[PDB]
Amino acid sequence: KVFERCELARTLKRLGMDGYRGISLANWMCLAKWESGGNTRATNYNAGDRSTDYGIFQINSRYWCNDGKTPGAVNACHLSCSALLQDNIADAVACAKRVVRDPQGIRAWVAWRNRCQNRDVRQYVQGCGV
Repeated sequence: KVFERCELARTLKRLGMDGYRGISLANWMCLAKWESGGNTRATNYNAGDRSTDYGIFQINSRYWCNDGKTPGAVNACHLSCSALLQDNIADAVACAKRVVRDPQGIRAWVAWRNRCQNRDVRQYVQGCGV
């Protein structure tokens, strides 16, 4: 599924992402936008370390989900990476919350650092009623 902007904002808000561990909804929106364009079936293979990024937040298989083919990987979210490719983003959100409970918080994703940190992210939620 490829989310429309405000549709995603409300979806994430209902799933409890607004202010989760101090992270605003606009920050999550900026993350999804830059990670996959709001595409839940997006995947990115990393030939360098044999891992794959899955779903709307492009969560990596080395540490977060199990895909069975990533060498010496772990599964901190306790999900099959397949769960991160569903149209329903509930499991992906559950895993994104798990990611940010670690020390780095939202900084876990480098794309957030590159395109969202210290930027005007208000534009992502304006007019969405969130």
